[PDB]
Amino acid sequence: ASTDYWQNWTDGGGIVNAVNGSGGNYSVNWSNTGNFVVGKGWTTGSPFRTINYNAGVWAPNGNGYLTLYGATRSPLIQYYVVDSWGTYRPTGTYKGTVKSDGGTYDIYTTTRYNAPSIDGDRTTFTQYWSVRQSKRPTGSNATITFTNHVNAWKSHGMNLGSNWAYQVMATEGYQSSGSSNVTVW
Repeated sequence: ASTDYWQNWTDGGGIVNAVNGSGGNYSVNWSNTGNFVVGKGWTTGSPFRTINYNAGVWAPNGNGYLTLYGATRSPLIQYYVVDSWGTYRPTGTYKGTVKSDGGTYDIYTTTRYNAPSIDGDRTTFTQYWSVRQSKRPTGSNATITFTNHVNAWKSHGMNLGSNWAYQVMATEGYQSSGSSNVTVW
């Protein structure tokens, strides 16, 4: 019943100094990055899991997100529950709203795609988002009741796969600097 997964990915831009701390704790310090994601969680996500965290440091300097992040497979769908951010509040195609864990979240979709073929053929992967309307306070224990997002998403036609991949409480950055320290359970 413990976290069992560590994600530390960068596109190779700038500096991402991620520390896989003991137990559920991690930290990141980053400088002049491209895109990166770091986080702790579980190798297999669940729609029933309540993700707990306590972010002792949330200090983006530019564009960064403090977000639940996971995927389901076949085809790959990414999802996010964004509790706090830096300069940029992530948005996309607006679907509606959900209230969870003391916050109100806007629901969006976005898309990405795999490298196009020689002929310009593309395969997409979609992202489901809940994004808090205002930044959540950090430094005390927080819950993300993921089922509430799963259910609201379903009501907007945003269905996840039965095939669960990683599920993490993440620090993500894009073209930015910052630091974070987060404990997950």
